[PDB]
Amino acid sequence: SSDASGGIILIIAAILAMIMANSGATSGWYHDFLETPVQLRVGSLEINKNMLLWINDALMAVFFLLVGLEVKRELMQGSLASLRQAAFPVIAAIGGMIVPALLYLAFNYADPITREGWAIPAATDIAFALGVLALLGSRVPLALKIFLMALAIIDDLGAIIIIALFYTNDLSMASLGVAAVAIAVLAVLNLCGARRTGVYILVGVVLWTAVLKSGVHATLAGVIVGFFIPLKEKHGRSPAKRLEHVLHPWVAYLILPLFAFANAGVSLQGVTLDGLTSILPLGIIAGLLIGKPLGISLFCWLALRLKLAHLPEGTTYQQIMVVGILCGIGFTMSIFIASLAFGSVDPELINWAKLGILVGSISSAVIGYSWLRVRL
Repeated sequence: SSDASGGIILIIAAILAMIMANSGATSGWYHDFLETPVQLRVGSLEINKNMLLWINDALMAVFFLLVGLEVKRELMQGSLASLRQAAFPVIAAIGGMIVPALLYLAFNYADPITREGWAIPAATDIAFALGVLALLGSRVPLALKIFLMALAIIDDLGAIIIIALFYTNDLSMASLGVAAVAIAVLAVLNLCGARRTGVYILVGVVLWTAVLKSGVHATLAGVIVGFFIPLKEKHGRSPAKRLEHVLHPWVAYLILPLFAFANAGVSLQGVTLDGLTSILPLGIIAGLLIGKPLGISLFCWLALRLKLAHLPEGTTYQQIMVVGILCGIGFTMSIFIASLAFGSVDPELINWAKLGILVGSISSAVIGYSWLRVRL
């Protein structure tokens, strides 16, 4: 219905971006504002960081809040509560984020890219992956869809975490502390049984503001909240279930899209960089431009290597391998994980990663779409 009305209004953004980016008439204002200093200060605390940076810490924070919510749900209720319903998707994604890496990483065991591999081609645009799957009538899914979504999250929410530990936490003494009292309140707050979901959010923004010197952390705060916001329908209704529902449209229509308008505007012109000028380029491009379509050759080795005692789940047999093809469109999710990887560190080769994870992305969005149209 409206589960694919976003994938379109999303791609529209990406396009609108490029246009803006290479326009020459706008390529100026765009890149200009998108990287201006912006100091925000509330009373005595002064926070200074670049436009984009704020925007992303804000957007992916909200986005991952919703992700947090859902992963809790699936973990405590539906699609993943039992170590029986889990086993497959977990084994499916724990693969889904080690083959792409160990393909790209081993494609680039060189230097200021070693950090790049570790992820980038891991995240799958869980928003786009279900978008292209919806343009397909309605027969076959309803158990296939609720499956894909187990990877995307596990793989994405995975990376974000692996990356939070890999980093030498800028343990700003104070902040790290506030983050604790806040993260503590969140608990006592859930313990004493508070369902006034308004609170939880504000504490969160505090926690978020605290860990605000390391993106990946502010992002994680979202998740941390979506994790504490009450779930048991004990009340008579669930505060989380409600929130997750009002947020859904907004993220898929405003956020996700908006986020894509800020990061997908990759500049190709100037240096049109002909064909091989892209693939040719070290892994940074080919590596992650392939770590993605060749990131399917993982389930079909990890999800299939499950001929030991792990059921498909009223699936569609070999029609599962077409799913693992779509988890090759890390689109925005990667673009994000890419900014995390570079963005503030050597960021000129970031316009490359964008291209790579954009080519490899589309060239896996149809090379996986059609195959799954003739199936029915």
